[PDB]
Amino acid sequence: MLRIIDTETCGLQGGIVEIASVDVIDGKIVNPMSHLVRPDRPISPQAMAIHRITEAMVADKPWIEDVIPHYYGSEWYVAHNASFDRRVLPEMPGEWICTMKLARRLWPGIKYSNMALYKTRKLNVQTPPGLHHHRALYDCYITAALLIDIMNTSGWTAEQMADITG
Amino acid sequence: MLRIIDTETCGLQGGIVEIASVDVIDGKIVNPMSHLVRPDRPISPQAMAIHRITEAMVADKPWIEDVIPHYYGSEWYVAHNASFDRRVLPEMPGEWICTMKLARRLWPGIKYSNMALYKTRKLNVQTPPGLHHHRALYDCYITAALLIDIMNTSGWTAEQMADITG
DNA sequence: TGTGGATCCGAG
DNA sequence: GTGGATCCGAG
Ligand code: NA
Ligand code: NA
Ligand code: NA
Ligand code: NA
Repeated sequence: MLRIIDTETCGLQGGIVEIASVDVIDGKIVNPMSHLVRPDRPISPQAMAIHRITEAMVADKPWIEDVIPHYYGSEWYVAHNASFDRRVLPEMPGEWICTMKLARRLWPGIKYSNMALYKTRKLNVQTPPGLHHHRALYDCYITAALLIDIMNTSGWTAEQMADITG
Repeated sequence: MLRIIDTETCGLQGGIVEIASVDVIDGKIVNPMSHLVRPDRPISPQAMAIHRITEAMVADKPWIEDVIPHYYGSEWYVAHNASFDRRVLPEMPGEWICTMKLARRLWPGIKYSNMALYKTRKLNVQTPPGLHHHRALYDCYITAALLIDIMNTSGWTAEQMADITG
């Protein structure tokens, strides 16, 4: 089982306003999870412009400390540009896999953003009703759909994608 | 006064075989100096392919230590990619202006070799009789013409230029 | 055959 | 506030 993690934040420096994962078993996506989170800092305007999550939405939510345990249960954590989420999240009990690094080894000379790959690779996932891009669970599905494409194409195991990831 | 310095070396790591310089005063090029130099090391064939200066040509020439002192006594020093000449030469007694950096700043999206600039700017200068690109005294005239044009176009001051260079 | 330096990229 | 990849100048 590979668990894709995505996160929304107050800015590039961190503070968590949302977290989500989907799990990947037998090349299928299952077991969606997502939580709005009460951050440790103001939500930057430039951040708010992106994910559209307001102070009002998170003010009654638990802290990242409180919420993270729900995401335990996985040897492997997959994140697009995993280095970000790795930094801004608290220490996870798995090992990491970055779908950005992998897509660059897999398909050199292309464009390497979550949404760029998804279009380029002409992919189609059953997306969650009612969330736009750069939300939380949405991008997980995009990233997962992209993880599947990547495994199918290369046949890479978990532990191979971990090592490549570095 | 601005002194344009150029150098032909044994390679990218150093080892002078030619120094040369010209001075810019009121947009005119004056006081040419040039010396074939005996390098502290073999002229790699890679470098020699460029400047076409043979071992024979420099066998009975002075060391760079007997010859640099002719080039001291200026407040400013101009070289194209100053950070090369600066590195391969003895500590020079002034302030440095790099025309490569000024060009990148003045004209973005362009190519930035001493000869690319010259052609792009369609500059015309009187180059010493029977020398050649990578001939030393030859590129000093080219770079002086570049400096001159940069100065016409930006109205930058010697001090402004150094600051830019960094 | 190396340096370095800029200069874009990814993540929000 | 930044770390990872490239590309480009000088001989
Ligand atoms: Na993300
Ligand atoms: Na996102
Ligand atoms: Na030079
Ligand atoms: Na030269």
